[PDB]
Amino acid sequence: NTRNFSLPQLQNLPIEEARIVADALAVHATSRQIDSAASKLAALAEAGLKGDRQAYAAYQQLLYVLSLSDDVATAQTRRWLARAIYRVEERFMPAADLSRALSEEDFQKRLEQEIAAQSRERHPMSQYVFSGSASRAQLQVFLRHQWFRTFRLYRDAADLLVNLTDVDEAAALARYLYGELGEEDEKGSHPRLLAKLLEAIGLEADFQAVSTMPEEIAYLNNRARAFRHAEVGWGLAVFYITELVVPGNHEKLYRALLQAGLSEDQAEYYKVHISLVPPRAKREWQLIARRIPDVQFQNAFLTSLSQHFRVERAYYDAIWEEMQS
Amino acid sequence: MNTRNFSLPQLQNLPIEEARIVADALAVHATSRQIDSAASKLAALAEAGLKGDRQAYAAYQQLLYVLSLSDDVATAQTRRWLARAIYRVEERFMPAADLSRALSEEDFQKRLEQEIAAERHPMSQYVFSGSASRAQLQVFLRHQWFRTFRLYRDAADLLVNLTDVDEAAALARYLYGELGEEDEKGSHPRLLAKLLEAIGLEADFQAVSTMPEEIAYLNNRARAFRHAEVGWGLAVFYITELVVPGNHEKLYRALLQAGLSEDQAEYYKVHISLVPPRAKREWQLIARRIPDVQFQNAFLTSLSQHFRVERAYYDAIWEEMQSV
Ligand SMILES: [Fe+2]
Ligand SMILES: [Fe+2]
Ligand SMILES: [K+]
Ligand SMILES: [K+]
Ligand SMILES: [Mg+2]
Repeated sequence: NTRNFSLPQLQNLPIEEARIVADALAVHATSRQIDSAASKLAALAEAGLKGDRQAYAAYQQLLYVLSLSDDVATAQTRRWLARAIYRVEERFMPAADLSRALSEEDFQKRLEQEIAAQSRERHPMSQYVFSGSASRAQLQVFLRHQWFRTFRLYRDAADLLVNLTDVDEAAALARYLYGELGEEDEKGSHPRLLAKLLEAIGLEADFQAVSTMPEEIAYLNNRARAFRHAEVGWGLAVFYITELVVPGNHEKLYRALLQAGLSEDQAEYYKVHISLVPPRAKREWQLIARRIPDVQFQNAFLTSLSQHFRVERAYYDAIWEEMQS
Repeated sequence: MNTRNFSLPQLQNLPIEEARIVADALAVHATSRQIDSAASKLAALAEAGLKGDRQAYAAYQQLLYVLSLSDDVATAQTRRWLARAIYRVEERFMPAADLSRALSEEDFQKRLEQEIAAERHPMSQYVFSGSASRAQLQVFLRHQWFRTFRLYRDAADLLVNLTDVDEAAALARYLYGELGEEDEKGSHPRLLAKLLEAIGLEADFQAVSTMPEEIAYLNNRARAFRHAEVGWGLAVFYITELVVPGNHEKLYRALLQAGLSEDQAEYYKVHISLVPPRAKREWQLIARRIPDVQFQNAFLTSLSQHFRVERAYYDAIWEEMQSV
């Protein structure tokens, strides 16, 4: 129950920057140790994003420990250090760079255009599991990685809730979280429903799971960054693409599981996501509609969307390679 | 406008040197020097105020109020960073529970009840008796607004620090109820706004308190709910929500006697539970942590400190109520 705590993960990293981060997380750490960690981390991320493959792997691993470890005693300082890395990352990302706000029509047109080109539904990994062609072993590979995406999604959504100062917008995210965490029954939380499916196909569902897939780490790192961003356009973009527009995959996966011999109860995880409302008829769309006139929101939202698609594609490509190797 | 509870406007209107240092540290481009300078000056100011300097006390509590409870999210992470520098000083001075070994679950539940027993406040007896004028009820409800209107945000900070999925689920159920279930017009802040309108008061979602004891109460409650040792936050959650049915039932009855309709007083009615606190699912948040002595000491320390700031606040409300 400390396997996903910061110190045990840092001690498994031979790099000197991991020792410096450990010092900044100590109980008696001062501003000197914390600032020293922040400077070394920023330099490491800079070197990796400029093309140093070793620095790149190291900074992504350290950002994963900083942003997603479960020892709350170190969380405030860990997120402080993560922001030093995020500032470097956002410098390197291609940016929307609009000078004036798109019209509401033009904004929605751009949104629709990008989703068509990049939807997770068109990826070989998705259609292959859609088609019913996956073996049980390949379904296990798919679902081991679905675990990492699902099991702490609600925590990222809670970070956006904390950043929504308007009481009615906070209410919208609380309704989302209530559904995600099982309404009146904790055993129906969507992490626990997925745990039930994993156990049905002979996998363990580890709530202290730590990924060793580089593309998965990058995906989870990005998702946490976006949902925590003080400019909520970043988090709303990932929330929109991953919750307001994905009831279609889960219907195709639910059907595929029932064909593979799974019961409706064991496949409940995908069933409970099947939905009927278009994205703009969802009450959460108002949070985006409200902000469309502000070009700063438009730039953050569109930049977030494109970066999400890039890391999602690399991740899904890597799962596919694992399924075919 | 509705951005006057942002941090920079408030700091600009505070004519003391520490306010300029803090404002410079909140800029997105602030350097480590600027942030560390503010943290040092705030910690020194808090220590002076805690040791009997009345001007420093008023100054640090006002700065902590701006840091911890302003609504501009652009500065929130650094604001909370600086707030912690003050919290570390405050907690040094607080009388602390000193259990050397953890109590049993049944012994711990009995011990926290003894803290509650240690209400009978003259204001509570006066209001519950039906003796208050509508002008006096206005005094009480003006301050109820400050306690209620952003309570959900403090509970959300506790949710963030509850790593177990089932414990997060319990707080999400609380937040769902607190924010109106399927209908945001029924969120508990908006239910209270309806009651305030009924009695003749405005309900301002950008309200800023000027009562020192109320500021101290809200500052403490945010600190406790945000603490990385969640014994602090679960202690105040136990008080502010799990064991308020009796108080809110008596207030509900008093407001009906004052001529409010059931609908107008819905805010209080929805808090009247049908079972005692141990029979609620939220109790498992506390029962699961009881074998941990650090949890127990933080929980008891937080209870006592919460009751100290609550009593000073209730005394000050009562003084205001008697003056009308
Ligand atoms: Fe879900
Ligand atoms: Fe409530
Ligand atoms: K910084
Ligand atoms: K925060
Ligand atoms: Mg009557």
